[PDB]
Amino acid sequence: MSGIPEITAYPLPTAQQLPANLARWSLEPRRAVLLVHDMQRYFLRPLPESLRAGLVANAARLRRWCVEQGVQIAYTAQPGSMTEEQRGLLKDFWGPGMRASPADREVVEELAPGPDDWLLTKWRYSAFFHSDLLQRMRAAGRDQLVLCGVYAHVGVLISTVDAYSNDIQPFLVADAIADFSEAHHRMALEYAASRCAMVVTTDEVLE
Amino acid sequence: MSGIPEITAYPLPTAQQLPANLARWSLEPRRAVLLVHDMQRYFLRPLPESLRAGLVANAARLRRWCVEQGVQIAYTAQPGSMTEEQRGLLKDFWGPGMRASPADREVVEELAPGPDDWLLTKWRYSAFFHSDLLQRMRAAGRDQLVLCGVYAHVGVLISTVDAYSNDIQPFLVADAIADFSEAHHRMALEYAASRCAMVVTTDEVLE
Ligand SMILES: CCCCCCCCO[C@@H]1O[C@H](CO)[C@@H](O)[C@H](O)[C@H]1O
Ligand SMILES: CCCCCCCCO[C@@H]1O[C@H](CO)[C@@H](O)[C@H](O)[C@H]1O
Repeated sequence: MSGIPEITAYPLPTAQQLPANLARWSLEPRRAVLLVHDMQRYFLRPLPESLRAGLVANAARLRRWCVEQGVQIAYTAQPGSMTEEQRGLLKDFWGPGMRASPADREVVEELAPGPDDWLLTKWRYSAFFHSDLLQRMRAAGRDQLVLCGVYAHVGVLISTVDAYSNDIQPFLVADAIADFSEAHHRMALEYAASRCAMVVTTDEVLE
Repeated sequence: MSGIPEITAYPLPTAQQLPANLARWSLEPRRAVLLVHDMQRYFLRPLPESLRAGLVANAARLRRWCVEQGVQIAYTAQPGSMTEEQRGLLKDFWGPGMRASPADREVVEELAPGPDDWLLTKWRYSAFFHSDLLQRMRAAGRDQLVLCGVYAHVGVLISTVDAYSNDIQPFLVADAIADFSEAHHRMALEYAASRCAMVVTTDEVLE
């Protein structure tokens, strides 16, 4: 039914474990949006508590810096109880998906959105898909995307590829994302570093 | 400059080597388009001849069946000599890219397009990106996509994800694609089989 496997605890990667970046982009707060990708109760429940805790603590530190620095915050979130037509081919790998109840669809309390933050409805793997994220970024004059959330190798990475494709420089925060296993996470980082993003740790972002 | 590594010969995967499909879609010619992805001279030149040969022979058998069966053929192809603005962030991983000369941009002779085949201009990793592929598929009443070409883990896979996202059932032809290494190819197949496609061999398609 969910498409989500049993997840074993693993350590988030450190600066020294990161693949080398081949790009040379530099994050400027005035240009940037922080995408908090799918940090909903339903997607964090499969994580072992040690991994959930590390994830959320980094994502929260990232979000406070962004706020201190003038970076636009944005949240993606699936609506829940998608109808059969709305769900489409997600059904075949992921089931009917989460319910539209607070217990599933709420952003976790530690990342609670504020009134200036963009709220995007999430339909498919990419945050840009059937959303107004791109149009909003253009209209705010922001052309850099900082990414955090879950799952690294699926929506996070596809959102990264879409931003890149739109000539928006992405910054993938390697210890403020989580995944199905350490090997999935690592492969997402390798792919990002050589095909669509700068990969950085939360500390590196905060400088 | 090109972003494309030195490529070592490897065998195309056989039916027995394929990851298990988790989906249960079945290809119907009347519903389908064959996407011949980026089978241009410039992208095939880095392949060792043994790998190029196997690739093109399967892609050609696939294309003849498709034609015999009523499947709509479509080709993506980069225009060549992209300007700096047109190239955008491709520059940072792939250089200025191919020239607009026949020696770079032509579809290889063994896959020569015919007058009924769709010709799409390729701008970014996905075939759907800044193209009319989706609109054309909708207008032809076709909701299945068969994919062949290069490179498996980059444009081919991202094109697959985009089709899937649009509720178009994809069919990734595992021995009619090629990649940077066997491990890249295999990982693309694993990703497709569990996240966005049916993975099949050319023989399996021809039945
Ligand atoms: C499903 C897709 C899986 C691919 C994961 C790895 C993607 C990035 O692969 C990278 O390829 C570069 C050559 O281009 C190599 O030099 C790098 O060492 C490797 O990390
Ligand atoms: C850069 C992205 C790299 C990821 C490559 C593998 C993607 C598919 O990974 C799959 O995950 C399933 C759990 O969901 C496992 O059961 C499978 O054995 C594994 O092949």
